[PDB]
Amino acid sequence: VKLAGNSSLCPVSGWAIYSKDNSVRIGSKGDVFVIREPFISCSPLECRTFFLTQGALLNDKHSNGTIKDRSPYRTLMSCPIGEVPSPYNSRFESVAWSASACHDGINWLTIGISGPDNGAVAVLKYNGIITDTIKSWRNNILRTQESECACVNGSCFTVMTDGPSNGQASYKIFRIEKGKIVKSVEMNAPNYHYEECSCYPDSSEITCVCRDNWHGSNRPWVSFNQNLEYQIGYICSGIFGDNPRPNDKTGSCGPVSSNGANGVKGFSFKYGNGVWIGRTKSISSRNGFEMIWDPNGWTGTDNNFSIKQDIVGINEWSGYSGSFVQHPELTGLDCIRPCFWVELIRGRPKENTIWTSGSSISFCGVNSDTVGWSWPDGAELPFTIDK
Amino acid sequence: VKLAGNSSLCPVSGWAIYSKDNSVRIGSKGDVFVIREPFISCSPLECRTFFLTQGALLNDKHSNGTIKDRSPYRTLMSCPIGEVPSPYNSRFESVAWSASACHDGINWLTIGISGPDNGAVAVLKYNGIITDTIKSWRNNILRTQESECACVNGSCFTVMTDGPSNGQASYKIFRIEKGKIVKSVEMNAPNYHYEECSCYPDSSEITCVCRDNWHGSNRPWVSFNQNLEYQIGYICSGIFGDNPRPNDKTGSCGPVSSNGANGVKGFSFKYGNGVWIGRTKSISSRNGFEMIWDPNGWTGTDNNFSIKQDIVGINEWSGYSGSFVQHPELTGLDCIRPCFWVELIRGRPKENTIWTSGSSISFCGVNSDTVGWSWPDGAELPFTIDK
Amino acid sequence: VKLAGNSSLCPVSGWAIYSKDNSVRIGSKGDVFVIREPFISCSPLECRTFFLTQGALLNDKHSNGTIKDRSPYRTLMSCPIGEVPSPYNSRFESVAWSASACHDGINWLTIGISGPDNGAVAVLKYNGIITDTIKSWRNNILRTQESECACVNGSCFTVMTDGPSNGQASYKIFRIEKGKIVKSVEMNAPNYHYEECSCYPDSSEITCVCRDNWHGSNRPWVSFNQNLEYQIGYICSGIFGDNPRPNDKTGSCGPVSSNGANGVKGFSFKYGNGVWIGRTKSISSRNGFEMIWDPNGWTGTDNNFSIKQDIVGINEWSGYSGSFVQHPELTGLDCIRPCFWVELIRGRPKENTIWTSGSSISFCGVNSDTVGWSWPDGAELPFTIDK
Amino acid sequence: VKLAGNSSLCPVSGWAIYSKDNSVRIGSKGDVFVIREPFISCSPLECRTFFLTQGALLNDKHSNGTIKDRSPYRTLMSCPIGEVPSPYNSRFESVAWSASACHDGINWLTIGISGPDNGAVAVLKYNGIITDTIKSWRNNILRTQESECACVNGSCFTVMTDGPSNGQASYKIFRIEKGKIVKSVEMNAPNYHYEECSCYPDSSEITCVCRDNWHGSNRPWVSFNQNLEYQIGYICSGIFGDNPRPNDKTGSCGPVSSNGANGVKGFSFKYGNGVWIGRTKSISSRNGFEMIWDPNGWTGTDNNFSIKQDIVGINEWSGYSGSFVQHPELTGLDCIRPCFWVELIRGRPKENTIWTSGSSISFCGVNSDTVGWSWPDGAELPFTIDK
Ligand SMILES: *[C@@H]1O[C@H](CO)[C@@H](O[C@@H]2O[C@H](CO)[C@@H](O)[C@H](O)[C@H]2NC(C)=O)[C@H](O)[C@H]1NC(C)=O
Ligand SMILES: CCC(CC)O[C@@H]1C=C(C(=O)O)C[C@H](N)[C@H]1NC(C)=O
Ligand SMILES: CCC(CC)O[C@@H]1C=C(C(=O)O)C[C@H](N)[C@H]1NC(C)=O
Ligand SMILES: CCC(CC)O[C@@H]1C=C(C(=O)O)C[C@H](N)[C@H]1NC(C)=O
Ligand SMILES: CCC(CC)O[C@@H]1C=C(C(=O)O)C[C@H](N)[C@H]1NC(C)=O
Ligand SMILES: *[C@@H]1O[C@H](CO)[C@@H](O)[C@H](O)[C@H]1NC(C)=O
Ligand SMILES: *[C@@H]1O[C@H](CO)[C@@H](O)[C@H](O)[C@H]1NC(C)=O
Ligand SMILES: *[C@@H]1O[C@H](CO)[C@@H](O)[C@H](O)[C@H]1NC(C)=O
Ligand SMILES: *[C@@H]1O[C@H](CO)[C@@H](O)[C@H](O)[C@H]1NC(C)=O
Ligand SMILES: *[C@@H]1O[C@H](CO)[C@@H](O)[C@H](O)[C@H]1NC(C)=O
Ligand SMILES: *[C@@H]1O[C@H](CO)[C@@H](O)[C@H](O)[C@H]1NC(C)=O
Ligand SMILES: *[C@@H]1O[C@H](CO)[C@@H](O)[C@H](O)[C@H]1NC(C)=O
Ligand SMILES: *[C@@H]1O[C@H](CO)[C@@H](O)[C@H](O)[C@H]1NC(C)=O
Ligand SMILES: *[C@@H]1O[C@H](CO)[C@@H](O)[C@H](O)[C@H]1NC(C)=O
Ligand SMILES: *[C@@H]1O[C@H](CO)[C@@H](O)[C@H](O)[C@H]1NC(C)=O
Ligand SMILES: *[C@@H]1O[C@H](CO)[C@@H](O)[C@H](O)[C@H]1NC(C)=O
Ligand SMILES: [Ca+2]
Ligand SMILES: [Ca+2]
Ligand SMILES: [Ca+2]
Ligand SMILES: [Ca+2]
Ligand SMILES: [Ca+2]
Ligand SMILES: [Ca+2]
Ligand SMILES: [Ca+2]
Ligand SMILES: [Ca+2]
Repeated sequence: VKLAGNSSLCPVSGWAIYSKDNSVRIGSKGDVFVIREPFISCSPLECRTFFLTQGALLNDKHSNGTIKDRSPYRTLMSCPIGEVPSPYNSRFESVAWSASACHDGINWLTIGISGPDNGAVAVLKYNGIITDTIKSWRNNILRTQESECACVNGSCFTVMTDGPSNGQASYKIFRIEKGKIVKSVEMNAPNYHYEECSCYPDSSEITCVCRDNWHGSNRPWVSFNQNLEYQIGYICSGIFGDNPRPNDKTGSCGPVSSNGANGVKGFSFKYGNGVWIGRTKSISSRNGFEMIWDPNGWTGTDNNFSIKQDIVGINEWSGYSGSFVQHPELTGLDCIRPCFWVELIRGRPKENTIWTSGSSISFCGVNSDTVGWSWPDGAELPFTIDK
Repeated sequence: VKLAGNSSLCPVSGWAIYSKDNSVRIGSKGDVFVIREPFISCSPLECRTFFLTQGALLNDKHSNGTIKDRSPYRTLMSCPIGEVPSPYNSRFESVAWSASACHDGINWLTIGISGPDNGAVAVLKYNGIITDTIKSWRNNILRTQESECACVNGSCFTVMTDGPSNGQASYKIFRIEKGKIVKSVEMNAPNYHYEECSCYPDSSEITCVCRDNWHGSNRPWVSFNQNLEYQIGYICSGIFGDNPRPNDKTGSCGPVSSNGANGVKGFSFKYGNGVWIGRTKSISSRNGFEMIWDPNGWTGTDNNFSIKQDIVGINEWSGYSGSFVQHPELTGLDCIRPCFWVELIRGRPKENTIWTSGSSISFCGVNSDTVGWSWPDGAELPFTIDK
Repeated sequence: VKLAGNSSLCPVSGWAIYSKDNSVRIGSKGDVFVIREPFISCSPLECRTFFLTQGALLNDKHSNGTIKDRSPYRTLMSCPIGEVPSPYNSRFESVAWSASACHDGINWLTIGISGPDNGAVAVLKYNGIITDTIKSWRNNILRTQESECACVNGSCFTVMTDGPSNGQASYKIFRIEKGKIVKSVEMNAPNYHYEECSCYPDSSEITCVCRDNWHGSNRPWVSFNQNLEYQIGYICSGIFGDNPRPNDKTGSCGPVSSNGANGVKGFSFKYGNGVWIGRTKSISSRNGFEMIWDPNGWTGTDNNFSIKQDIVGINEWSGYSGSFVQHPELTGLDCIRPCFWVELIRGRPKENTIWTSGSSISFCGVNSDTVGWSWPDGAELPFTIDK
Repeated sequence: VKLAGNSSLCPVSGWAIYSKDNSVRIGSKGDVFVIREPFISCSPLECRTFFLTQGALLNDKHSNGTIKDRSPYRTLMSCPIGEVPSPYNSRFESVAWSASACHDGINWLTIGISGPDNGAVAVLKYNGIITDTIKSWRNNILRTQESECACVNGSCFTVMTDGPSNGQASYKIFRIEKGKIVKSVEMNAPNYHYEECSCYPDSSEITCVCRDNWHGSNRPWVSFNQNLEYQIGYICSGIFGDNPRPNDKTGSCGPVSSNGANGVKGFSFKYGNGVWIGRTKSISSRNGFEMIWDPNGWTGTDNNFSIKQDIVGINEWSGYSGSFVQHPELTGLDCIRPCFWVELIRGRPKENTIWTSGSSISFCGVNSDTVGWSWPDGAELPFTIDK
């Protein structure tokens, strides 16, 4: 049965550890893909980790040069949550160096972008069969979420970008039904920049929190209904969510320029005027992770907050993070439950290896007791192949 | 359908070998997790082996230092009984350095504790979805069975301990329904010590046989009904069950102080005034294993027994042991069948390696002919990684 | 339910990338079969890659000498599309050094040829059970498609060749029902040569495009109805499809003798007088791959064409290619969708290794936007075993 | 639904190759169990290979000394037919150094013998649950078929031996229902010797062809009905079936003394007065394999035969062989189809290695065209671990 997606997001006071794969530790000997850009998505029956492989295994010579983002060898694959991504346990999804995926309650939708930078093509699959494609409309790296799309009542929604990563680009919202693009809208967003959106359903509407790689240290957001009527803004909290970013201070409802260039994929959950912000602990590099509840941070610009929970230590590597939800159809609850994942990036450019790869952790929102700690990647670098 | 749990334990005259995984032997070459604290639990359709990984594989450098009990890398995972615990065949359950699991007849309950020693949190999952959490109440290594919880009529039961491992601690019993704690009781047990309980259902009541790490070389027990009304005692038999222990003498109905400090997880099955006792063969180390039937050993203090069956030879490594049961809903019998498993610990601290890991064997009680033998681990240490 | 096979081929404007397995890159470390002659075939539920193993893994000494085509160690196996062919994820099909397979909508049919060159036997299995055999009738390497057979209304069809690969041979067409040969016909085709046919259903009739290894650098074809009444010809286009071949010039409706000796397995899709041709980029070796639409190339001899889409760059290795289809029963479309795969051959005879193996890519035809690129094998040769 | 087992054995004129696993070649790199005593058995849905592992993988140090027959590390496991026996694709069955298994149409029965030579215990499991045990009655290596048991009308039948392998021993036939022994009879067979029976159903009765290890170079047989009323004899053919054996000459309907000591597990299929005999090609060692049709060989003593089909070349290693059948419930045929497997033994005692392991091939009987060839193991010895 189709996910209804019409209930509200469950309010939560804390985050309980849900999974840890130890991928890089295990890949030191085991046959584990070199990956990056992992994300989690759930069906009414199961949660899966999706990821972009480099078409190579850890500790093998073909992991050489895997700091490179886009190549014909990259593929979107998936495995059950918490298991290491191996050629022996992973399902093939598509050929992709940028991707998204989500389940509408009936079948998996996957979106995999491959091809040259000047003419990339997103291939849409529904239940593993090609159902549609869309080609680059600005000829400058067509790219998408690197996290799950959001589903409401049999329609799935995603955001794609085409154009400069360091200046004004073009941003489109899509509605997809059974793998067919049935509507798209280009956002009219002058002076905004959207990359790598983390999108979730909440009361039949979609909220996306994204990355301004151009000139924003706070995160831009876009919200829309099923007809793709939309609103845009930036998270106002002085608790800045991007990385890099400046010191916390008075915020802005527009892009905060200071340290605004570059960024990292991230997420936040809106609750009225309040916001749960996940972010790195460092203002300069992808180190640490923490969750912060700011009760008026969606719309208010002060840097006060009410709850902070430690997730990864400042002296440990982190990386991308993203939202995922668990629908009532899966959980039996009366609301849509918020969860998130964190990518723990190891290797280049911060460490002296020939490769770059990630492992992952994830957490789900609860209203019972939780504890801050650090659950880092834990691998000992360099590896044999690096010697 | 819910497991009734209302029939009695099958009377058994001996133990038939059920499984052996040869994990450490296989892990010399194959990709096998470093694990400890394995245990078995059954649904109405299958038996699974659960275990706490160290987030590392045997014969890899990340196995270095795995004598260490608690870290953020440890995860509870499971695989089909008798198969090696591998990243290619194991299902992820929970992030955990202490755990329990059982099946109510409908879905799996797992309990996984992680976090800092001074503020750990147990995460409960029902069918893999987080359903409850509970925080440490003594701030000193919140910890649980390391074997299966027990289920009666749709409720599951477990025991957790928090506080000193070398003096009076705090012991709680829980009733859990669909992964939610619906009642807990703190045991009023001054001068008793309970760790790592092996609990089983019998005529709608739960009996747990546990480990006194403080000052008892005989095993403490707690029995309770579905309302958590409980009774406590120590096994009276002069056939002492813990390790270390003194040589068999006249026993006691309270804790036997002689060699009472420290211990090993173990189990026993009560039959009226009699008891089936599983224990190491050595009185000083985790070597050997044997099953002993003492017809008056639950309540009586002499050291006379009438059946002894060899399981692991005295010159071979053993370790933890625990009960599991097979319910009528699985077996088609008219009673609950008692079974047990033994963990065979290899590596530190007794052997010259950088790592510690275990393999397992298991047996089921029958009333047909059986035989004693020795079914040891059989790996040849040290391994390549140790040289 | 049986595949009807009565609708027409979907007209297509381009080819969207569907799968890429990265087998050779991954097999540098992981346990991946040495294979050649892969192909894809679909059921109403799933698509699988079939392949002929060499009974050996990459980077192991038993890969030595695997340039050799026929041995008793070769087996037909299959795995899900896009996954690497590993002993841990592959289903065994048959013992075979030449093969075909297809699904009639109810069960898989496989055809596996093994035995001596002077008396080989094809073993037919339906749902994994042996249902028929046919022995060599010319005693000179009985051999078959190395791609999927074609099914219409509960009957499946294939072509086999027996006799010289450098001169006139004998060619038979078979109708197979539930794994039993129910009719066969020997083609009367003087001066034709048919090897390794790629056959697809289209409006209840079968069209095969094959390899002339004797004296044609264009491809021979045969089409037939369910009663095995047949027509024969060569693709007339001056855009020659075989490898090796001459530079494009005026074509022939018979075999083009210029550079006509030898060849490579290939395919083409007929649309009226037009043809989609897949071919290598190099005229002299198995390098590069491209798809070309020639609006009058089935029957016209000019070398003019409308569309070209790049698949593999001319400086990268390619190899065999073949057609596969996805029926309406799988896709929900009102027509039969054409797709194709390409084998990317690495090792001998072109590279300094002891072994020969391939990886694969595949594409499906669509009417939405697509893009040419190069999706090559990507392995770095030689491997450890070659030193 | 229960297998009826009431139709006759299909008459067959030749043997078509069914499977080949290449286990030893693949295990040179991949994670493949050291095994011996493989056998095949089918359910109404699938065919599986069963085997006795040595609790160790190929090319690892724990494969040392695996010439040894009985140890506590040996386990019965199974995998789909034609797949390599790996810890990643194998199902655990039982702890066993002698075994049998068969499917009654409803569930798998496995029988696994372990324990000391003077008191071994067979453990019976039905659907993986222990259902019965039987202990040694002569205290001298209780042992069984090492091939599939035979099922008729919901009852399964096997033969076990206890006592000397070089003189008169004790042989029992068992009827088993839902894993419970419901009847047994001790065979009154002075001067007969029965080891390692290959038994098959045929028209509601069971026929077993076994190994005389005491003083016969032809094979003993026993036939019985569902009530365990039985008859005994030896295959009369002068085409001697055992290994070692003398050169063919006039046979005996009793044990042929010449070269009678020792032997190898094998099989034969009775058709009236005639017999299909599978045997090694060498009269002195386990080399080569061939199928021979002797139209009066069940009952007549001449060495005349009418068909011979080569299976393994005389210069190649062979080993155990055994029957298995495919019932009408699986095949859709109106008779019971005879098939057989051959174990190809590599390593000790004939080759310079520290280990012994086998691969397997299998064939099914057909009435269509077939061919002889050699399908040998193909591994290159010694392995890395041997050097
Ligand atoms: C296991 O861990 C120990 C550290 O706890 C490693 O020993 C160290 O090796 C480094 C060289 O990288 C030396 O500089 C240190 O002095 C060593 N420490 C100690 C306490 O000896 C050891 O190499 C590890 N073994 C592995 C990874 O195989
Ligand atoms: C091309 C712009 C884009 C978003 C800013 O770059 C991303 C930077 C990422 C990063 O900052 O780590 C890595 C991503 N793999 C990459 N995406 C693509 C499609 O290459
Ligand atoms: C902390 C007390 C506890 C019980 C005595 O210690 C156990 C001793 C065990 C042991 O005796 O081998 C190892 C266990 N993994 C450990 N449990 C935890 C949670 O670390
Ligand atoms: C025997 C003739 C045949 C077709 C021309 O050769 C093929 C050449 C092939 C090739 O050109 O690469 C390799 C094939 N495996 C081989 N087929 C067999 C059965 O050996
Ligand atoms: C103990 C007698 C028996 C049959 C003659 O020996 C067999 C000889 C076999 C052989 O000849 O290769 C190997 C078997 N694994 C062994 N069976 C057992 C249970 O050890
Ligand atoms: C959500 O949708 C379902 C299906 O229509 C409906 O029954 C339910 O009332 C809705 N819940 C809301 C609106 O919160
Ligand atoms: C990685 O690539 C660099 C540059 O091509 C090369 O010099 C180096 O040898 C490579 N390292 C490995 C381990 O392949
Ligand atoms: C959801 O979709 C269904 C089916 O298309 C449609 O009929 C209905 O209007 C929608 N329901 C809600 C709650 O919007
Ligand atoms: C156990 O409970 C079941 C379900 O109520 C019942 O059918 C059965 O008779 C009970 N057995 C007892 C009370 O011993
Ligand atoms: C078992 O559970 C059912 C449902 O809650 C209840 O009605 C019944 O009384 C229970 N039996 C007991 C408590 O023994
Ligand atoms: C294909 O066959 C089906 C089933 O007979 C039929 O319903 C359909 O009309 C056919 N399609 C054609 C002839 O195009
Ligand atoms: C491959 O085979 C050749 C010829 O027999 C042999 O000389 C060579 O050593 C082999 N190479 C390997 C790595 O086995
Ligand atoms: C398809 O097959 C069925 C069963 O033989 C037959 O009745 C029907 O006429 C066939 N349709 C055709 C030939 O298109
Ligand atoms: C075999 O037994 C079945 C009943 O179990 C009967 O219907 C059939 O006629 C018998 N004959 C065969 C198929 O051998
Ligand atoms: C196997 O054991 C033999 C005899 O003890 C010994 O000579 C040899 O070194 C061992 N080999 C390995 C690799 O364990
Ligand atoms: C199988 O056994 C019993 C009678 O002995 C009964 O279920 C059935 O009639 C039998 N079927 C036969 C004789 O094939
Ligand atoms: Ca930014
Ligand atoms: Ca605030
Ligand atoms: Ca103690
Ligand atoms: Ca006593
Ligand atoms: Ca040619
Ligand atoms: Ca043209
Ligand atoms: Ca003999
Ligand atoms: Ca004769």
